[PDB]
Amino acid sequence: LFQPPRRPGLGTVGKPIRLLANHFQVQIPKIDVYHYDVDIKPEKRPRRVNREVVDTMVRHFKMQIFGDRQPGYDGKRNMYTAHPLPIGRDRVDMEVTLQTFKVSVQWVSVVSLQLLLEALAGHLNEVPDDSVQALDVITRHLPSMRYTPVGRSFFSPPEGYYHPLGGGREVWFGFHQSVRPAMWNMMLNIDVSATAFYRAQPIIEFMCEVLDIQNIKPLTDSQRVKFTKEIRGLKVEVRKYRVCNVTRRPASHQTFPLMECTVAQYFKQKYSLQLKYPHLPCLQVTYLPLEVCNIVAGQRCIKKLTDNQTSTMIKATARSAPDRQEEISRLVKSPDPYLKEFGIVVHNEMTELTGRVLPAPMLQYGGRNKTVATPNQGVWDMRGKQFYAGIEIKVWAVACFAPQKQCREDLLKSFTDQLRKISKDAGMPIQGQPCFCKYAQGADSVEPMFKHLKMTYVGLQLIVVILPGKTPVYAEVKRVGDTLLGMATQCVQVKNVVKTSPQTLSNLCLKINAKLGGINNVLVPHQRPSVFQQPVIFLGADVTHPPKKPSIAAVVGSMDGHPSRYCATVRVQTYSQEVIQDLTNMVRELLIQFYKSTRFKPTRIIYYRGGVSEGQMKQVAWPELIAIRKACISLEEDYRPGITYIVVQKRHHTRLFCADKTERVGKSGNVPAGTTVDSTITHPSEFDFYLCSHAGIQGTSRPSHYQVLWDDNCFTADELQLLTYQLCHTYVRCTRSVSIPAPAYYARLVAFRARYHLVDKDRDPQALAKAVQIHHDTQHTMYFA
RNA sequence: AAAAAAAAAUU
Repeated sequence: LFQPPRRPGLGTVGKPIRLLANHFQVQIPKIDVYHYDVDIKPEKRPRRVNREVVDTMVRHFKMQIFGDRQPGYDGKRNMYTAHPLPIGRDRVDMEVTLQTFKVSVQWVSVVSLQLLLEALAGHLNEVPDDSVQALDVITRHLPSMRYTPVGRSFFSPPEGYYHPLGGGREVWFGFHQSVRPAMWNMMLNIDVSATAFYRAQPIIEFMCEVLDIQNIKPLTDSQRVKFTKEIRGLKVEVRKYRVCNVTRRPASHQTFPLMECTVAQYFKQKYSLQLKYPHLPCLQVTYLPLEVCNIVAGQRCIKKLTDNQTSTMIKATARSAPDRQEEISRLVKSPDPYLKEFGIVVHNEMTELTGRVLPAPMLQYGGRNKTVATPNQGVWDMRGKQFYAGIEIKVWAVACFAPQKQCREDLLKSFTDQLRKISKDAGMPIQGQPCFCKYAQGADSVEPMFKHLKMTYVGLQLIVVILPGKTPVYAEVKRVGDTLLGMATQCVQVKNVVKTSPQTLSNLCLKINAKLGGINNVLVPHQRPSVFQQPVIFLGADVTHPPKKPSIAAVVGSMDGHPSRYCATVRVQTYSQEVIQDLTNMVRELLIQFYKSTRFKPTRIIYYRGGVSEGQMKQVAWPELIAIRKACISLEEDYRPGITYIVVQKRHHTRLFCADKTERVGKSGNVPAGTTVDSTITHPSEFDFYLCSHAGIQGTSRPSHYQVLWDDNCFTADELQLLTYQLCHTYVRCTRSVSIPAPAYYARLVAFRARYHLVDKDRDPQALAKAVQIHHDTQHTMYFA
């Protein structure tokens, strides 16, 4: 365990901007809360059941134990009261019926809310976790009884609204709620929310949606296989059951040992029911005919959404910032005996605060002249500018996997002609026509074609691949190119070939130049923070998880002092589940490539860590710090550069709004790029800040939250905020400030790519590891661009 | 995959 650094001070750089945040002040008195352990048997019942078990225990045992107490309870083992229960330190056993439960209640501790207030007043080092937890349980007791909790959110069925997603799924709306420490006062973070549920409906209706069926003959081959995969694991009601599988033969014929009896007869002997769909199968739970079953209401959709379900939901849930602002405000302003029990009061107005809009860097371009760009509202363009270091492309090939019918030769020639012209304008001149331009079909053609190209065209620098929409070909192109043969590839969808655009072509060149080792632009050097006065390396790290399938760890590192070029490392691995297991070897590799490229080891390591929750970040940071130092020692004994460890988070629900309407930007009306907050809603003592580095395009922007868990380098607040913002302008794929620093974003791209490498075109842990190994001809290139 | 942003316990 360790102490993260204190906030070194408040930032003062940038234009002041009046803001509102969806943090609502919580008034807490200087009182105890009394904490009791709750032991319910039978053991693991669903959390919602424990809540009603305890809720009914409280009411039935009123005169004997609870009296006028309104206890907070988390649905697990934690109960909180404003005054001690009449039971001393003794474990008291009770019994309650709904099934009969046995519940034990026992004093475990006094929790001090005054101690929490002392920490918020700066009088204390650490914010006490027991107090924050008590407050969370108390303030979320009522909505937990009234709504359907999902994580820290609460949802309600779509009463009187029709919001379909397809595949038997629907949108439920609700809100996120969390308690957060701030200076002086606790805050309640409230944000509107929405998520996907299975609609409560007849199984037969569900079956028709999933299985392509317009209207009402037994099922078929691959109908039933997909109908299963969508219904397996769901609760149905007729009492409730769980679906193991569906049956292969119809209810008319599906037997079970009773005699030997089949399903249809069984339900007219008892239920006196003539099946209207005896030709339909049964759900295995063990057999229930479809027409007797309904999906049970309130089941979260856990499976991944299709791409269009995802779209539908965003369009149903993405509102402009001022619209989101008004919805939050109205939600909060629209009785709570658990709050009253502890004299807790929640203010119904958003917190007002002042942030700063940081100045954006200037970017240096090159080629024909030392041209420059600086963003306006988070965006700039490459018009009339050439790359700082542009690659000359002399040998390149085109492979079109779209049908010639769909992408005629004159369409293809026009595409390559235009791409040549744009590339020359950008200072990455594609010299002459492709050495190879052919049509092909199917992923199976990729490997022999690329082998042939590598064999035949010495100096081949690039293969441009035209794809026919979503296809297995993409994953195979990257497998062969990145891992098998080490050949740079740039894919492009046929729709962007047959219907071209200069912006699209220009953006392609951004990626191609980076892939081939060019430098698109650099931060203007003398305007970087002072950290660049000595060799410094920037690392970005992330871990992606599957929804069996492996987790993937990615760490990227700058390879020059600009910083523009980055090298990647990636691993397959199986709170300690979040730690990057091979971090020492990965960081070692990146340090060595930096050393090789610049001829210096860095005196400082700046490490941006994505993919970790607030609750686990300290537990993750400590072993990762040890691992980074071990990597340093492996390059040279006693080599101890200063490390700054910064967690980047954007899955939180803090939202910032312009207090002054005239300062809203664009149709979405968001805060401007550069908007930074390091007071009022941030941590009372630790070193954290919000920075909305990007321009909001649609809906409400999510400002990234940065938490400094370690800092040998003693950054000032301004230096680190400015550094972080400038790194958001070095991302090669667009001339825009992006929402997280380039190295953190690359780490995600590297992890996503590894997923494609793991696809099996039609496994052992060492096999998984070799699958994501990049070929050496590309291992130190920006293949992930 | 031009790109960013944007939603998440009888049969």
